[PDB]
Amino acid sequence: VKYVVPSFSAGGLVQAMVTYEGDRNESAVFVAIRNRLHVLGPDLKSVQSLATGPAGDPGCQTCAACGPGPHGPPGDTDTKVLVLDPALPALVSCGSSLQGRCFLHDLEPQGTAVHLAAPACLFSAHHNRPDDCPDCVASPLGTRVTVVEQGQASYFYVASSLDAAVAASFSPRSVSIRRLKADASGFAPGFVALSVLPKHLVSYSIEYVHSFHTGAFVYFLTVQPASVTDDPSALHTRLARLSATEPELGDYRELVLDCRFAPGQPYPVLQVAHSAPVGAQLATELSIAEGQEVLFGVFVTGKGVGPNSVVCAFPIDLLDTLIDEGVERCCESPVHPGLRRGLDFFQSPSFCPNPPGLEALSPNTSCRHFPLLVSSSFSRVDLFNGLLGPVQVTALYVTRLDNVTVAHMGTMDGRILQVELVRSLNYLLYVSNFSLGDSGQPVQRDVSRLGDHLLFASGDQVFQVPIQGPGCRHFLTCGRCLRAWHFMGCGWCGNMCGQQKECPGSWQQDHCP
Ligand SMILES: *[C@@H]1O[C@H](CO)[C@@H](O[C@@H]2O[C@H](CO)[C@@H](O[C@@H]3O[C@H](CO)[C@@H](O)[C@H](O[C@@H]4O[C@H](CO)[C@@H](O)[C@H](O)[C@@H]4O)[C@@H]3O)[C@H](O)[C@H]2NC(C)=O)[C@H](O)[C@H]1NC(C)=O
Repeated sequence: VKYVVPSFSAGGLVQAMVTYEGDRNESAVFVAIRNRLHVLGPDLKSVQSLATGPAGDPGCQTCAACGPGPHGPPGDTDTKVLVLDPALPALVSCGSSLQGRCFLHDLEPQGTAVHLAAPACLFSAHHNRPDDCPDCVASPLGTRVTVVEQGQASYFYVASSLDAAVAASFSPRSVSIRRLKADASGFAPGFVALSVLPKHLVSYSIEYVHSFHTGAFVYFLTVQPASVTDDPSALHTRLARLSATEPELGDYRELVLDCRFAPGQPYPVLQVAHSAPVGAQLATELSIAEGQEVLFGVFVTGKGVGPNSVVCAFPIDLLDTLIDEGVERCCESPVHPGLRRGLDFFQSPSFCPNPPGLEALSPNTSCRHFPLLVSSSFSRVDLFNGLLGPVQVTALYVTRLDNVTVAHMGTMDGRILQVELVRSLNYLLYVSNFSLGDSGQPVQRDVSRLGDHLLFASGDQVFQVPIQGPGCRHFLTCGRCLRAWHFMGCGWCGNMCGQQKECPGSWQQDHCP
């Protein structure tokens, strides 16, 4: 386990981290702690900082941008969302405080780094009501945001966990699609939204693990109760799919995802997820085409035999097909009976093809025009055949590198494992292990890329790790050098391990003296 020194100490537990790489070779890391946002340059040294709380503090620089104070309740600001809007380009931050409002921070050139212009408060006074708040975006219970450009407008696809206390007034809703106004004063009213019905808010809640935009859709991954009339600890994982091309939630779709250890045993609870295009080797094994986008998920049982963690692969094109087939099953032809529409937490029960709460489909109305849950689940089996054993995976980032696909897995004890993503039987193919300093705190869920390094947080620090694993020069004998994976371009120079270019006449990968 190669020791990795921290690159940045945040002064507090890192709540959120996202990166930016611009067109002009400018880049940045945005790192959020309670009450503070940090901007780092490409060398991961700080260029700027901003006070994001506490609310009703004169020193709160985001709060101050909402105009003459104060704004309440007073309280600490925990950062729930950090997202880039590349169209501007601008960072958007949204906090636990101040009704979940967001702030807009224009990116300005600063050498190879970036600096943020003074914050715009995305909350207009005369525009938000306790019963209707287009600018109430984030929930202290947690929020995922994906930004999609449609023509010359930026839309914010927002999922926010709810309960009764958060929804009472100025509620953020469950799923929404909000247009950011060009004058930076807020989001456009009239946005569309689904949320957990007040009657269900009492006992039913939804966690949002991940969100991403690929092809014509925005996808959210969720953990929630298997059923609305069921123990709120019988949890499972769902994929929610929304149109990325129209700002509408009529055809919102969910699909239950089922990963199992099957040498089988279900691992119903999603811990962390990442999607990425796969290399040719894994593509062949999954029967898809090289470079196809695959959604990878780390699952746990959520509570004897079996690994602590499994990793399942769900190719995006197959998920979309399963969903399309689910729609036809609900809405086509003669529908088979007893097929539920579902999403009872968002809408009234009904059976396909009827609209929520109804027993007939009227001729002026379309079955597909209402949200539905796909009737059968998508089941996959652990790519790693239980080989992660007792390891508790807390973070995941997948990178394609020619034919090879690598998983970079963060652990509960502060390690990174890099493993080739293949269907494994008897052993895992480790590229490299890292330790992140030696607090051994958990690796935080959210992993960012910067150039050819990945950034991971644990505790109050950010670390960088090479995507390709350690340089060839770290292999000190010929056998070791030649044991290195293909993709690294390591070859023995005679007394030295290097790339071809360091010993053009002797570089070889073939055998040892
Ligand atoms: C990166 O990180 C991984 C830590 O999770 C680590 O993986 C573990 O490595 C250890 C040491 O090799 C593995 O322990 C072996 O497991 C199998 C069990 O069948 C055995 O081959 C093996 O042989 C022996 O076990 C004997 C007991 O019968 C023991 O006395 C000997 O000492 C001998 O080791 C070990 O039991 C462990 O299973 C691996 N775990 C997992 C979850 O994969 C990697 O080594 C490390 N990789 C790199 C490239 O750095």
